[PDB]
Amino acid sequence: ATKVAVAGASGYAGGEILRLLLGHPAYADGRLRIGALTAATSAGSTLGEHHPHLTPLAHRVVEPTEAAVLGGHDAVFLALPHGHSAVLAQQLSPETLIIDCGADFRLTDAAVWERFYGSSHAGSWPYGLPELPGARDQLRGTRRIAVPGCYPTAALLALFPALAADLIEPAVTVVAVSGTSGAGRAATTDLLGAEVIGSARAYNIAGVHRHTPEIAQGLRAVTDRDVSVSFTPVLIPASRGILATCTARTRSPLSQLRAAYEKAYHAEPFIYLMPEGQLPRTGAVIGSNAAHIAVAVDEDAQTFVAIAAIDNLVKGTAGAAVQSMNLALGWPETDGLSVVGVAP
Amino acid sequence: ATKVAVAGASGYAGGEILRLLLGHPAYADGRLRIGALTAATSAGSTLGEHHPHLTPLAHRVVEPTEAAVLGGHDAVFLALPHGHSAVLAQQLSPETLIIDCGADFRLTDAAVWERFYGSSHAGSWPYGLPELPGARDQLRGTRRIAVPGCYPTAALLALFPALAADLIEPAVTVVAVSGTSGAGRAATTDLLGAEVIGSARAYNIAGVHRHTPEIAQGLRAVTDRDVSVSFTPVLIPASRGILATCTARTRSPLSQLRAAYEKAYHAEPFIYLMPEGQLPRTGAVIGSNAAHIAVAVDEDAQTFVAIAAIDNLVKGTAGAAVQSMNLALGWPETDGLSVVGVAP
Amino acid sequence: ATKVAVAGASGYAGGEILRLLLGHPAYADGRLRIGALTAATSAGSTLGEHHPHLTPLAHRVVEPTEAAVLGGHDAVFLALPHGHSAVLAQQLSPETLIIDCGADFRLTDAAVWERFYGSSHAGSWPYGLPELPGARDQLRGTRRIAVPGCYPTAALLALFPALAADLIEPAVTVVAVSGTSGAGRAATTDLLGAEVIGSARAYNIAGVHRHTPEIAQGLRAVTDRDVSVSFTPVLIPASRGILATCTARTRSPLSQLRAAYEKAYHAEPFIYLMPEGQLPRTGAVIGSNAAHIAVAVDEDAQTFVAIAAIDNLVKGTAGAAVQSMNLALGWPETDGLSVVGVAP
Amino acid sequence: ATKVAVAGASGYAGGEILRLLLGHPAYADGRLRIGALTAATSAGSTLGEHHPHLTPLAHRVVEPTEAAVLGGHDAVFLALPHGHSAVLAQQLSPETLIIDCGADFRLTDAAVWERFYGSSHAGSWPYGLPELPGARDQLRGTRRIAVPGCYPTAALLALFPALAADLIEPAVTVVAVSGTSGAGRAATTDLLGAEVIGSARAYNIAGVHRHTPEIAQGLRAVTDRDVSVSFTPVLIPASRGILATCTARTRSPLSQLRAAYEKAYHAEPFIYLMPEGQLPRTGAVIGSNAAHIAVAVDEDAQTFVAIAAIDNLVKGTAGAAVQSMNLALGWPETDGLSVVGVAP
Ligand SMILES: O=C(O)C1c2ccccc2Oc2ccccc21
Ligand SMILES: O=C(O)C1c2ccccc2Oc2ccccc21
Ligand SMILES: O=C(O)C1c2ccccc2Oc2ccccc21
Ligand SMILES: O=C(O)C1c2ccccc2Oc2ccccc21
Repeated sequence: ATKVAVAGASGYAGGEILRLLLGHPAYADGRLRIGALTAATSAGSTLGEHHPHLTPLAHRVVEPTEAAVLGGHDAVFLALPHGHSAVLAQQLSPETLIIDCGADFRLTDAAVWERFYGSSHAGSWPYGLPELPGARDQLRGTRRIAVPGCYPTAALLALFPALAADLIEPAVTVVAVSGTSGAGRAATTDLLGAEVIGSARAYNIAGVHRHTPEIAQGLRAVTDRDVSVSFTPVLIPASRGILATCTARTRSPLSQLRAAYEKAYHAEPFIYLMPEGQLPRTGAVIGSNAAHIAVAVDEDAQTFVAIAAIDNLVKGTAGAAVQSMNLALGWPETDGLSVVGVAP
Repeated sequence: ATKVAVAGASGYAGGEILRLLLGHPAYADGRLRIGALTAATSAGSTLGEHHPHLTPLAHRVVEPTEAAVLGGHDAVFLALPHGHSAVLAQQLSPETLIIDCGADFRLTDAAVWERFYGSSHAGSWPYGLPELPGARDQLRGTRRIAVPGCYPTAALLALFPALAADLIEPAVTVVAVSGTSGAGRAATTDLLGAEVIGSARAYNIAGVHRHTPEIAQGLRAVTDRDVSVSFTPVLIPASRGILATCTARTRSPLSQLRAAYEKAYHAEPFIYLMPEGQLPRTGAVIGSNAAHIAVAVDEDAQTFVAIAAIDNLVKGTAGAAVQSMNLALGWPETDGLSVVGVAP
Repeated sequence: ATKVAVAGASGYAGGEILRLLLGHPAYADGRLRIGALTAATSAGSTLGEHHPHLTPLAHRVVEPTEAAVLGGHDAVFLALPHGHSAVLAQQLSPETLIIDCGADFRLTDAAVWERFYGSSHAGSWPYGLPELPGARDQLRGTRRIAVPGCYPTAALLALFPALAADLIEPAVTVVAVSGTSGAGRAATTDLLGAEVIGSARAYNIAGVHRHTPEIAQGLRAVTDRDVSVSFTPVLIPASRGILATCTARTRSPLSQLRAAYEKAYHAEPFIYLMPEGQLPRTGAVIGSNAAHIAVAVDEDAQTFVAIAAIDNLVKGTAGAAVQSMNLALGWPETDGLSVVGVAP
Repeated sequence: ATKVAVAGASGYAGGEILRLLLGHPAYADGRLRIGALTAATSAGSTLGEHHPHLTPLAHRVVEPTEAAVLGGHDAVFLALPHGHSAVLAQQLSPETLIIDCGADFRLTDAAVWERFYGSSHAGSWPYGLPELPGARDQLRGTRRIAVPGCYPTAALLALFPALAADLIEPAVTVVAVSGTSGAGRAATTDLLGAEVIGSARAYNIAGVHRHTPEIAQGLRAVTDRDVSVSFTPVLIPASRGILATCTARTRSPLSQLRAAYEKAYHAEPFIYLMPEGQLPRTGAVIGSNAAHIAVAVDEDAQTFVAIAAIDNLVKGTAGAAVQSMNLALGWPETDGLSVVGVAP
């Protein structure tokens, strides 16, 4: 049996991990058990006060996020996508399966880390994006998982097959729209409903967003050419969803680009290549662990266009974490993870 | 095995029935098969062109809605919440399980039917709201189910325990907000995104809405008093969800009303009574078959207040249909029906 | 000339007052001048950092909210709809025209005030709802204005003509949906976009909302019958707008009720009575100072239904303040206040 | 006095033209009169049945769109952004001021027109984007105006100063999010509220969108180089607003690019260059004729980034039409056109 703790249970990523665990077949047959649920504030409150959608766990008392509380759990989700978990991870029993939703163990270049995060690089753990070349093998039986960022998940799935096949130039452009749950649950004026509803805005533009080097790192793993990444995130008035529009120069026939996506994804159950003449929409993947992808060539502009839609909280965060957890535990990789969206 | 057809498969209710069937344990172990998917238009198209979220069924070819196509199935969902199924249903065998999402077999008073629907009364089938007193008995082993309207589902769950215990007056007021998927998929200018987004409006007010007599009928069934119903629906800029605010005069203490709701709902798997101090929200029930209910007493106004939140497409439509299906077939009532919402 | 200060300039009400002042004909011809803009935090920031829509004032430096900063202004808007301005108002020069967006000077019953607000009653100032009987005369040349709450504005406009004519019973029910800007700009988890989008919820139900006695007070001014108010507010995923559904028992002919609304509003430029067969929508009044009102009778339920739509930030807050300011200064009452909404 | 007709009055662009005319100073002092309001359907209905926000015109009777009805007016708005006005415009006098919101007279290359629109090229009229180099000269005293498309307006304001100064490469990438009112009022299933709310999707990708050659044409006019345009539009769940993210390779320093934008826009009343450290948002420009623009350089990616926010219905359509009208008639260009957004 695997007893699971969720640190940061009261945030959006933590609530979504718990939603997926409650629906997981190992929860139903007793193999997966939900233990301590912790938060940095509001210890002593009940979970229902934070996540009224999780009624089977409503009565659970939130505990402080402390190593002692997290002891005795075979797996610990560090559900702080915008936090720094290196210090807490060091405090846990090292045989624990530690699944970090944050960034501390994602990057593999210490100088890049220090430039973008302002601290000493902690190192890296197996990246929880099983569809990326070579990634699945590193996750089988791992006791450490670095969950990818939500935007890099969409951009890498959209772009890596074309670049791996050397069919596009290695200077890529990504403009990705995101619902606001990706910002997490910390209350700020700029994330208030009145501000977000009816409005769209780019933010952290022109290379300052910390997911820029994460996209570059994933792409550099499938090519030896010099990769550059122009990444612009755009907040839109939705709660969930990322639609990444990804471009690069190309002079390759569309059919050869489509063949590269076929080769990458034909046997990947969470990656859906759109039928000819269809394009992804985030509405179709909400609540699912799926990515819907379409590709095209703008011949006049000599530009490849790849569109990818994911649910930022599922395939971009908690679904990635659970998918990687399945691989870590030797369980069927698709367990608990639907490809069917909740639409409209 | 139970071979199931879905007529009206390309509409919202039909797509949500299919989502639930795809996740149903009887589909997973082969006891339930998804057969013919039909529509009144676009026969020959594929389901993926209508429901991109249902990728496991994307290649299914939509067939014409005809009694011949629907014969040879053990169960038939008539997934036309705004259609009139009487003529088609009369062509199907009494032994075929028919689950009608439309209104034709909901009402038990022919004169009321004629007044509000302007046609001859087709009859009455067991009402697919298993939590109503006596309803579960009528559904077990039925081959006929009339699924309730979405607004009546919310209003009846909010009000029937108080009224059945004679703890409120039988003159009730319901003001219910709803997302736009309740209107179905028929394109009209009043339901365009640009019109609906950022706007709220009441419609079909002051007793002309056809769900008014349906609420009255369900409430009359739990009391011996003349029931009157003031029902105002309000369209809001959401795709799913109904939040029903329901009021009635009372002279009874809150403690007695609370006890009546506990007694009615403590063992009901889909009905969640909010802990004291918490109130329902539609976000918490989206994608689930749950209803979240809270009750209160306005002492100064001598008024009972009951709030109910449901997903209009699940507990208000397709989830009720599948729940009643489970009962009709002798399967565990909760099969395929989660109480956990997809939030935020 | 009238030099105007706005205290609380960085909140939503303060930003909307400034929007209306910038468009006011007295600003254009030099008679109205915009002076100090203050806030409790962020003094030294520029206004553009808080209200990027107010580009003509973007460079203004926010000053601390202090009596000394507000001196030398002929009119001071206390744009703190959820604050308590009695202490600051006492510090201003008493000949100043003081326009309080908060509640401290709205209520006329000290015991009611203490019950709902937990403090000693400060008194009352002329209520800034000029269409209410007797209200306009108290605002002409006043140096004090208590701006109404947003929900009472909608409910009182919907209900007072029927009650004044004694055509409905004095026990009224109000269920009002509101966009989230009415909560103000203080960051809380429950007002975050991810939480608000796609969700609706009632709050402060069963008589605990402080606008309940404000509605009762306005209605008691048009009748000597004992008034009771059941008031339920519902948050919906819009930034602006209140749609109030208001009911009461009646046995009066609809035509007599319509005549009462005609008598009240035929000469009121901001009150639009819907043509027969039309119903209000908040989308149609956004950005305008208008209220759109329809009335009906549910004969089966013996219930009067009145629907009122306003923009909560204009007719429900800042437009009420500017309308009352015009009356205070002896300026045309409609100056700077459009009846045309910004739709879709 | 200038008697104005609006053909297509019942659509979104027509309603927004009428909103602006109602607030125009020439309407207030009688120099502009609103004459015939026409549509291709529902002649005989009243305007209030189409545009409930335009209550001062609610009683106007919609007339058939015919050259006879439109004659006898000094100015005619053809408010059909997706219509083809060539045949109707050829029936009107050269001395009548015609302002076409549609595309028929925008393009200057007949072969490009035939390729993208599949019809004979009707000709070219002065392009209604007064801020483009040389455009104001062409509009003064014209009797013919082709209003720009909404996406080209945003992309050209974002990009032309950099390209005209030869500070970026002439291969540009535009990814622009838009609210749904840009689609007009024609009811289709893909534009239903339930579909659009909570979803984002790219459409008409990889060079098939008809605004691609329009962007290319406007950019070609400021440079001597071959221009290529990769343009991806993305529909988001808002009613109004376009946020264009525009990129191009560059070797020029940020200081030089910033200076070029200051030089181009410092005296342009509707173009607001964001203070350093601020970025545009569509919420800040809704209901205004303003464009908010920020520029940046991604040094690692050697990429220039320009962000532009407009209201698609004002600066992208009806505001551009009225602005160009003012120029054609010799009225102050800013008459009736505020730069202040209606936010939140
Ligand atoms: O961009 C990010 O890294 C992340 C985010 C992700 C998706 C959408 C919005 C969003 O905003 C914030 C705000 C604070 C901290 C992190 C984020
Ligand atoms: O009210 C209804 O009966 C139903 C509906 C339900 C929820 C939300 C909107 C809505 O609108 C329409 C429109 C056409 C036909 C039926 C409906
Ligand atoms: O209800 C209110 O009095 C007011 C409010 C008005 C409209 C919409 C939401 C809303 O929520 C809050 C939250 C905090 C303080 C005041 C409010
Ligand atoms: O893209 C366009 O040309 C235009 C449009 C503009 C903004 C947003 C959506 C939108 O969709 C449609 C649909 C039909 C016809 C034109 C459009």
